[PDB]
Amino acid sequence: ENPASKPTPVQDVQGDGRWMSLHHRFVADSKDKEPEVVFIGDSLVQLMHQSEIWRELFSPLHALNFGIGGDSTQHVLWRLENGELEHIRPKIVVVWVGTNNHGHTAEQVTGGIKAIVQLVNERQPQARVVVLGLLPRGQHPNPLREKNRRVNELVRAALAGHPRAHFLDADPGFVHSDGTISHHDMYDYLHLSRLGYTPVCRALHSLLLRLL
Repeated sequence: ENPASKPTPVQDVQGDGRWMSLHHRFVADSKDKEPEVVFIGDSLVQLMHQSEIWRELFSPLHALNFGIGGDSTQHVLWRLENGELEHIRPKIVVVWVGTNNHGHTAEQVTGGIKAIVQLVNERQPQARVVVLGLLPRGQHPNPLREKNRRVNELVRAALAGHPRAHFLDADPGFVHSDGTISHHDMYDYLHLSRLGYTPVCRALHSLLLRLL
């Protein structure tokens, strides 16, 4: 069926086993901690923890960050089903993944995200789910901008009538009038700089504060 919603771990074709190492760390974190909020997704989530905005806006909320660079929807789904949602009872799970699903249509990526929300609703039914919209990327207009926008429209429409799932477009307007993204916001036109993270995290923090 939909490869975006078929749970699968990242196969190690390099040899150092770092993906499974991260997964195991997160499992241990869930086993030993009692977060009120769990963040899971790709490098947008992962690198948020590395910024000094984390220990500022998010640490006081009692949170765990399970972001892994390069993850697609199916990888996040597999992680959630294989230990990372065990031994905890968070009030909120934040999801940010989908921009890495290369080779999957926007419809498929949307199905991947919906699979993740459904899994969380099953395993942690008391939890509210926040899904962040996929960010634009590339220095100039390109097909991935359109893909990610289309995903955001389909995802938004899917969660509209789901009153415990909240769609948050955290994009302050990275794409300028001339169709460009500034390296000041995204140093490689994909990953957020400290400056690009500010308005993103500000928007997320507000929503988390409202819901909490």
